[PDB]
Amino acid sequence: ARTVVLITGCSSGIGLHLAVRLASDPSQSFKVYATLRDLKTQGRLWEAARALACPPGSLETLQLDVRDSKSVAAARERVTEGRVDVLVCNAGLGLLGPLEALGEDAVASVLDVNVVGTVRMLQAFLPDMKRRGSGRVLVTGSVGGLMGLPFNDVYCASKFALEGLCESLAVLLLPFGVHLSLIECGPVHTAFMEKVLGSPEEVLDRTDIHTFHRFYQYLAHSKQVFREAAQNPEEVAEVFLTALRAPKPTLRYFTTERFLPLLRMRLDDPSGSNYVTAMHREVF
Amino acid sequence: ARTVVLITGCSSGIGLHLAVRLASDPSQSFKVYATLRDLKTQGRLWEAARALACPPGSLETLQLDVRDSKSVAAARERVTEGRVDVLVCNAGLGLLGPLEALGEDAVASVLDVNVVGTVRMLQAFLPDMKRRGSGRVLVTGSVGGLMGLPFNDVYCASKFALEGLCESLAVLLLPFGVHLSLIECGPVHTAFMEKVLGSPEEVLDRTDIHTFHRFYQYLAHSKQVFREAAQNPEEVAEVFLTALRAPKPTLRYFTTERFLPLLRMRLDDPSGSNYVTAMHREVF
Ligand SMILES: C[C@]12CCC(=O)C[C@@H]1CC[C@@H]1[C@@H]2CC[C@]2(C)[C@@H](O)CC[C@@H]12
Ligand SMILES: C[C@]12CCC(=O)C[C@@H]1CC[C@@H]1[C@@H]2CC[C@]2(C)[C@@H](O)CC[C@@H]12
Repeated sequence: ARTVVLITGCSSGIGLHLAVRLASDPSQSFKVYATLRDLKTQGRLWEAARALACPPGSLETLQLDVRDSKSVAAARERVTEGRVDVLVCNAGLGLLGPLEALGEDAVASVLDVNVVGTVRMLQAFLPDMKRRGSGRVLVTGSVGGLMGLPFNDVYCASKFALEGLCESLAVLLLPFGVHLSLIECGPVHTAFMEKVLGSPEEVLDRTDIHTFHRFYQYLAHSKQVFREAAQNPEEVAEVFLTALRAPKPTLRYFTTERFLPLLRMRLDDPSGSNYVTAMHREVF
Repeated sequence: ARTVVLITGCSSGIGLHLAVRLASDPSQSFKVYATLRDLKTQGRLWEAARALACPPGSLETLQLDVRDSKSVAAARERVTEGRVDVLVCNAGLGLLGPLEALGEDAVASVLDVNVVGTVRMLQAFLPDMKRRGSGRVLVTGSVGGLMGLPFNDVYCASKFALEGLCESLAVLLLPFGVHLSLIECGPVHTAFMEKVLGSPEEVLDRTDIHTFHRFYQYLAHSKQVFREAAQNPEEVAEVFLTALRAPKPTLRYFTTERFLPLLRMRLDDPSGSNYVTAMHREVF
């Protein structure tokens, strides 16, 4: 019938655009379940959905807290068609700042949402896809999950986690008929993201003036990279679709090639000394 | 004076051997703080310490729960010399079994201990090392942190996390004078490990007979790899020492080269299709 897709973290960014991009497809081959943690944020999903003229019933909204298995279970039961053909694990949190400046709860929230939240989604949805011998799971990756970035230690950790988690499953799912693929995104044009970067005094009292100085320096550098490398979510969202459609999807898809040169030098030197070096100069 | 080293997870394996290997050094240049989560497990650390004839006062035991920052802070204050020259982040948990068969708390414990526990150690100890402009941090890695392994999804995730976390910091610590290095271990001869693998009925009721069958199949395969590739902890522990002594340590040290061929094919194909394939055949 119609491909049933459930996407997490749809209140903005990639999740939002992908949801409406799927539900608004001229072919109307997709039934989308856009879940968000807080429903008071569905506004933009809906205004965006009116903008693309998604036919009614092509887009349903669900409250889903990936930090809660009960919510994960309850939303899974809201899928009237009693089946999900494409599960998109997109919900994710960021974290920028000196390691010593990051609150313990903040660190725990990012791993809990980004990694364990994805585990819960996989636990609740993988079984049936395995039983039915079919299904596709897509997980939003990040260049940060492929290489470490200064002041993104915990973010990268959780993104790296996702790589390990999916690669591990991938080895097991190969003969099962269910496909898992990571979508490695570089910066994705977001006006708020470039706004999130800029923490003076609060970070200053939680770290030394030399680390602090390097933070600013790194903020300045991300700023540039964004303003000259950021991709439109319409563009990134189109990669999910490419993967979702590939008859034999690969474990991972890259939304850009800009960061591929850096990634190569990463395994052109397993000792990590070359990358840490290129990347340090690269940012400072 | 004497190099002060604090090691976590010393109740067994690498932590234990490294602790006594450092404290028993003929040169006696090291003062060791072997922390363990439960003191009722210090027996083997001590019997091992008598075996190597560690001079009295070369080895102090501390209760440290890396799942608790208060415990992390309290043990940090137990370091009488008011300084740590070498911090070894070794505490870690394993997890084997179908993703759907893993308890939520179990998944959360492994990330909490392996990743966030390491964050807390880094948060509490990095500052001073940064201030003093010197210090070495070593983190026990794993081949599982460099490539995904079936039925080790959550273990690999946390190990992958550690890679991201350390690589991120590494970029920032380069000019600071504090060195961070990961010690990537392959299997390390442990009679209990080969015993931990073997969960019939309990795992059977939490997953399908086909996944279950593949689990057994994978258990069988690890069994072999261990019985013919496992390294003595004395051997692995000697790598920590190599790193601890290198004037310019690299971000990572490999205890063996057995798994290096597999790791290369991992970035000789960023799409992951080659590795997932080699590794699947490799295990099944
Ligand atoms: C690592 C990069 C790219 C290269 C670099 O030297 C620093 C810079 C810092 C911000 C990163 C950016 C690439 C895309 C990331 C990882 C986004 O996903 C969120 C933060 C962005
Ligand atoms: C991945 C390997 C090695 C290669 C393989 O095909 C499967 C096998 C499964 C058990 C792993 C082992 C290497 C070392 C590990 C990752 C230990 O650290 C703990 C479990 C071990």
